[PDB]
Amino acid sequence: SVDMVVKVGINGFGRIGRLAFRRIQNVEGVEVTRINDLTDPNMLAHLLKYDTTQGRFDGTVEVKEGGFEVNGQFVKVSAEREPANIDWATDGVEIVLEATGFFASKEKAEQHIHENGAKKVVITAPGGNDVKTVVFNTNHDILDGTETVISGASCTTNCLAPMAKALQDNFGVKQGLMTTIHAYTGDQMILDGPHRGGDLRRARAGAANIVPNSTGAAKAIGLVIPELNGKLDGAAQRVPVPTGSVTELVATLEKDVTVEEVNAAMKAAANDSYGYTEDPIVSSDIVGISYGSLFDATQTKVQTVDGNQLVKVVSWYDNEMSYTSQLVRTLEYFAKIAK
Amino acid sequence: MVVKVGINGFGRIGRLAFRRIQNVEGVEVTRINDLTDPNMLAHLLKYDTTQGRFDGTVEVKEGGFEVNGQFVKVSAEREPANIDWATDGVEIVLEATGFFASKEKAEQHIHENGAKKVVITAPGGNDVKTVVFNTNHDILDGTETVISGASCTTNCLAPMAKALQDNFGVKQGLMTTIHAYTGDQMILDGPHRGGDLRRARAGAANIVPNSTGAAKAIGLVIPELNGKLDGAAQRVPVPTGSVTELVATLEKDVTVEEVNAAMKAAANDSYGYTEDPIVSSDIVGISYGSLFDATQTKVQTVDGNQLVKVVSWYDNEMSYTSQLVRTLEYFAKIA
Amino acid sequence: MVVKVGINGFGRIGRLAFRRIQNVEGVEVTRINDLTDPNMLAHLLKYDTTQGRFDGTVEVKEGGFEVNGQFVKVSAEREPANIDWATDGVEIVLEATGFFASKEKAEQHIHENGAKKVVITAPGGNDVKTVVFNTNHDILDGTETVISGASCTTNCLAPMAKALQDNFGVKQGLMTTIHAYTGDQMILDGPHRGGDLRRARAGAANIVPNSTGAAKAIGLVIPELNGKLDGAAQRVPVPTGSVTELVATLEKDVTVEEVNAAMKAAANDSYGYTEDPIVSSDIVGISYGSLFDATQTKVQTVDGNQLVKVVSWYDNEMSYTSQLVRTLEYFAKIAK
Amino acid sequence: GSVDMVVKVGINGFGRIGRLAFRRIQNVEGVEVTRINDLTDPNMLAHLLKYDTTQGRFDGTVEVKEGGFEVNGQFVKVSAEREPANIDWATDGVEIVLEATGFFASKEKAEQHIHENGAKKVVITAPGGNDVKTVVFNTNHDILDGTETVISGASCTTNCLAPMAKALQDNFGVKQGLMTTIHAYTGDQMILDGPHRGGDLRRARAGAANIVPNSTGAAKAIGLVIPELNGKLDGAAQRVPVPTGSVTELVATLEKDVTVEEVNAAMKAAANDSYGYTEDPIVSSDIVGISYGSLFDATQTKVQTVDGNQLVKVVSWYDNEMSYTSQLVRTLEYFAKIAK
Ligand SMILES: NC(=O)c1ccc[n+]([C@@H]2O[C@H](COP(=O)([O-])OP(=O)(O)OC[C@H]3O[C@@H](n4cnc5c(N)ncnc54)[C@H](O)[C@@H]3O)[C@@H](O)[C@H]2O)c1
Ligand SMILES: NC(=O)c1ccc[n+]([C@@H]2O[C@H](COP(=O)([O-])OP(=O)(O)OC[C@H]3O[C@@H](n4cnc5c(N)ncnc54)[C@H](O)[C@@H]3O)[C@@H](O)[C@H]2O)c1
Repeated sequence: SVDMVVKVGINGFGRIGRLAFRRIQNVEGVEVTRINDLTDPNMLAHLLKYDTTQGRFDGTVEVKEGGFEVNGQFVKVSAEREPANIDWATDGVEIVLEATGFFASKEKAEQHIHENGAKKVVITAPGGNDVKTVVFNTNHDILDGTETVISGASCTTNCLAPMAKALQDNFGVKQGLMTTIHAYTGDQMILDGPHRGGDLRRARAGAANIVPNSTGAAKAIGLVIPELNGKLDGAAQRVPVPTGSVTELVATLEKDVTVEEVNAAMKAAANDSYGYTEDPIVSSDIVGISYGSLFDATQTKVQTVDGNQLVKVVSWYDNEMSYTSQLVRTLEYFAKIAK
Repeated sequence: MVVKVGINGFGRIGRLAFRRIQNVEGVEVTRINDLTDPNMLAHLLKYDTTQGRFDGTVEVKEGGFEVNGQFVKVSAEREPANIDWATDGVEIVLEATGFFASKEKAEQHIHENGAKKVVITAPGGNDVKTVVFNTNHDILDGTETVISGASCTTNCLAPMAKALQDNFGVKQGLMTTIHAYTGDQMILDGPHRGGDLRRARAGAANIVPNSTGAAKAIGLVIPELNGKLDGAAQRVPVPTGSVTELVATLEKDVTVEEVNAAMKAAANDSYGYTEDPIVSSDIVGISYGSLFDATQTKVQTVDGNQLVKVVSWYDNEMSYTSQLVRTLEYFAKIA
Repeated sequence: MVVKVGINGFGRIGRLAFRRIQNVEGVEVTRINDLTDPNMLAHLLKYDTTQGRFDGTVEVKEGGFEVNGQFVKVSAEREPANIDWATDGVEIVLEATGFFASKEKAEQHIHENGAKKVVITAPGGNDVKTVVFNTNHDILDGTETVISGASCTTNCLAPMAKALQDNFGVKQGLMTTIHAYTGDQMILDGPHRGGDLRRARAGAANIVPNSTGAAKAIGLVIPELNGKLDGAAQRVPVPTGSVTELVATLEKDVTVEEVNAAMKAAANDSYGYTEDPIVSSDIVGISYGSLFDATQTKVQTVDGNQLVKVVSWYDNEMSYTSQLVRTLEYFAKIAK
Repeated sequence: GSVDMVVKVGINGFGRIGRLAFRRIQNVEGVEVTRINDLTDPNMLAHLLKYDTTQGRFDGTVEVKEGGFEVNGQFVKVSAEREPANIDWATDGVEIVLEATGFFASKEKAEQHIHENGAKKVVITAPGGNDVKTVVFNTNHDILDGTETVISGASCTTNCLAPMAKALQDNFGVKQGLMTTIHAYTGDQMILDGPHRGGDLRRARAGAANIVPNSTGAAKAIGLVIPELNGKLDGAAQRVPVPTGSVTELVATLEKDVTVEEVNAAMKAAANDSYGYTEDPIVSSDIVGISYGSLFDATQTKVQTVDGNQLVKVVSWYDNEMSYTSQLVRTLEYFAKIAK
């Protein structure tokens, strides 16, 4: 009314859930009133306070009965394995951040939406072709607030999208192939063992190998940039850094370009979500950043052979914090326009 | 003559035991039981991040694997009562799932169609003898049904502690194992199912303190040392390969040279001796249960009192596996 | 008045000391010497794999760089005797190269066109006063020409050992530090210039035993413990962050609770206390020289005899540097 | 030209490549190393030969003796001369020198090994200039006629890329392409952030703690090995935290339409002792220590068709240490035998 604060719940207080909670501390229009995971409050409070890659929490965390206090404010913790059994409404939760990795579909996410549950769900991952998929500052205008389940896309999509959109808007994209050189994640095995999803490569020791893997980010780009539907494909190489990633795109364009023209087009597209740098940085320099995507002008190529051009553009992203920053921008916007 | 082994559980220990058994003449694996898709299991047997490519060929066939041109049965039974080990001539089972680590549970393999004996790859409880081969396998009389092969750290610590005890007498001591990360640590910070706030942390990106039971339970293997040793671990970012340091008080005054000589005199197939200044990668894949490193010995004398430091390397994977395979063969043969 | 400082060796310790000096009113850096160019040094100050992006502005200039609006000269002279520190008014040099850590080598900075005093960022031998801030900085009178800030491990071990000695009396002890790899280890197996067959090995892929003098030389810092402590190191694959374990015999019987309480009572800006079950990444960037961890304490009693184990964390980079800069600030203020 | 018909090899520089070449030669019929020259203390070198973090313990025994090593019961002289002109290679029967120091990677510098009491032929373990033929064994070793004095064995990445690019060219024709190698860290990167002597602001960074972009010369120089591809390929690298083992991705346009199945079949048909083929979904640790110069991975192939136009992606693994060493040792033996 005079000071609206929408109540949010987090399902899955993992890497994305905990970092989203950290960022929400500085968002006036939303607050987290309930966390659901599979463990006790002491474990969750400890993992919020201490973070290997993202540093100590900015404030105080104190375990209480049934939850924990953050800077004095109590947050309820439950441990319900089934979303239909989470009584989100008890804590006034209107929007659930679905961050477990197990309910990333329209049908699975709407298990949160019932009389004693929530009203809307933001999936912290691709959610299928039938949910609106949003990269903040690339296509968040597709939201009208009436949606029940939306997707924040993947980390790679949030990196690739502003870069591919800038190529499309300035030069026109014919086709392209992407490789993301990506930090290992919690879905890879720490040492060689049976991967629950049957992936023979994620079965391998993730901090000791270059591990090829599939990704849908390029194949599904049309959900975010319709004019690029079907034009991009890609894959990943997972490598031994615990967070921090980079996306390379090799494309053919509808117009001839120079390296200088490509770089200038990216700089002109820079905003809170898409950064620009000319410094020769490495992955540790992007851990914790707030851009969804950080274009690196030092890696651009335009190769001309017999009058034909291949164009290579490269952008950094902290698959943790870059994605989380985008997710929280989208949540904040969605909450404000919600209906 | 050949000892025919069945392996229940095809994780790290089961797979490496299978690999090691291929190089030990007169021991063979004739059945594997594990709940995982055999296509995943075959791939994990073929390719190993730390232990290298499989020495030979592995193909999935209906009913099991073809390994080096020979069929090996692979089943997926949840209940040991339903594994007809005896069909494949299995006399002894390596119980390496973690789910049957007691006398009563492991004896489920001993049935009308089952095995005769079981070795658990974990502490086994009060009615289960704990054996470190070449330190106390003489305790076996062959009438046992279920025994334990102890833990990887116990197999490293035991011959070193036994040599100190036999030569000089141990009063007390504290152990620290600087230990590779393992599968029970999280790859990245996240809720640990066992409730351990330190195993919850990214295991390949941190020095992680943790508890260990090897020193406090050493009396099961060396009864003279009951209650005399305590210990802890620091888990660090190598994917296999570990080192145990022991600081002890002794009943006799000693010199560094006398300590090193006692260790060399105790060397055997299970307890190696080196004077080369090696590092952890140099012990990946070794078949000693413990490799004493004379370059790290200290004897500190202050005001007539001595603290003694002895250090042994172990591949927490292959050193322990090699010890289990020695114990499997010996236990099966005593009948 | 503000004392002008020079840094020889703009390495891990040199750059982090520079970063901390930005927040110290009593000293300022007016000259850096290394073996490279300003572009390289400015880039390495800006971007730091383990300690994060620089807090402020950095711009390359001719002959140096501008940090937070202030130019600092950068030179490339490999021999200390040839560094004209006096041209930039430098009075005290931080000797942080790793190559000049003795009184005779460090005093080459002190001459008519050089500096007046040197702080070696490392053990510097038995003939230089060796200071762990908040354990023995009172030994300084300001007239010294060369002093040592000791090692990272000494700064971790000293307040912990001193608390045991003050409360209970130490008979003897052995220390192991489980320590991050450093720039002196090889990235991949190859000839180590110092001849160390273990530092020759790939440092981010091995547990690497190594000698350390931190315990054996504790008597330079805590004279009553001279000769009572010895130790060694295991270098392991983290790029910074370390932990020191000490196993000791004491002059009186203790409990775990009494040991932990004595450490808590000794806590100050240099010696922290925690009861949280932390891991090494949690101490990267801290400003304590030593962070005692009560969760790791043991007191083992067997047949009436006790072995006591106490454990303290340290960021071998930022913990040491925070101590070094406290010592430099104090030394500069009392300097004669 | 030894009476006993054994190819006698000298190694200048006992770094990673020199030590692994020595190791490989122990199992090569009719080839032996009879002299090693390196400035380092032989006790350090012997220890590094015995114990190897990524390539395992030496197969046999190594002992220091006066003037050299005894390796598996055989003496090998080890000297420490700074100048090739002062290495009397001929005294140890050495016909061919593996020049692996990085300090003599040109025709006139490497020819300092060829003198009155020196060697007859030199193989440089690096790009070597352009009065120096560049040889990837089993791709273009047919360019040697035996009259050459100094040749180059190219680089590790070139030995990976060459058979893969050659198979595309021979079967389909290459218009242009871009390569990225996701590559193990190497000894020229810093273990922790610090000044890089070569001036590379990215190699200055902690190599086992970062994804590190870097330039590479293999694609731009491919014309030295495959002349018809001169000017057609460019590339770059991402160095990542594994201590050995690398992978090369190539995205190319071709002169005719292809399918994934046709591309993979063409690679399988091109397989030989230097270029392997796999359909197993392996990871980098699985290729450590292999003897192929390049191992094509059919699981990673893409052929993307959009509005009738195709981009083709092909990927090959290599142990940037042992794959390259294996190729160098093949080239050493072959060059020595045609030189006679
Ligand atoms: N880590 C990244 O880089 C990244 C980036 C973008 C998107 N994502 C996506 O975010 C989601 C989570 O990824 P993450 O890396 O944070 O994983 P994570 O493993 O760190 O977190 C998952 C959390 O969910 C909990 N959980 C599992 N099942 C649950 C259940 N039935 N009910 C309640 N809690 C449950 C787990 O205990 C854990 O804390 C995935 O969909 C992932 O694809 C990850
Ligand atoms: N954990 C640590 O890294 C740590 C902690 C405490 C003390 N120290 C000690 O600090 C000192 C530096 O260690 P570091 O880790 O920062 O090493 P470093 O390699 O990061 O830095 C050394 C710097 O000195 C430069 N240099 C080398 N020789 C030089 C010369 N003749 N003249 C001018 N510059 C030269 C180098 O280019 C480099 O920038 C050593 O004495 C070390 O023992 C290190």
